[PDB]
Amino acid sequence: KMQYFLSTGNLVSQSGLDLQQVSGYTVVAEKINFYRFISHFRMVHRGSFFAQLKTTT
DNA sequence: TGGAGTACAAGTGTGAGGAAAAGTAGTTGGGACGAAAGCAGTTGAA
Repeated sequence: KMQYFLSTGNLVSQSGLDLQQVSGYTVVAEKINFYRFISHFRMVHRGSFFAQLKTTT
């Protein structure tokens, strides 16, 4: 079940964590060059809830 | 100066033992990209 989280990114939880989305939690570490690869690890994301908003604040 | 009993061995049927590497007997491990807008016929009660 932990592999299913890491294979899809879908968060199945009977509680619901304190988080506001249920998907996209894991990405593919690409190796097309090293700059692509090292910058997956310095990358941070605001949340997928904010990708659907029309406000640019 | 003949017979009555008799242990030592030559000699004859019954089954019972011996073994192994093939198979099979019960437990445990393990298999399984969507929280969009002004708007309209029906439809709320006045």
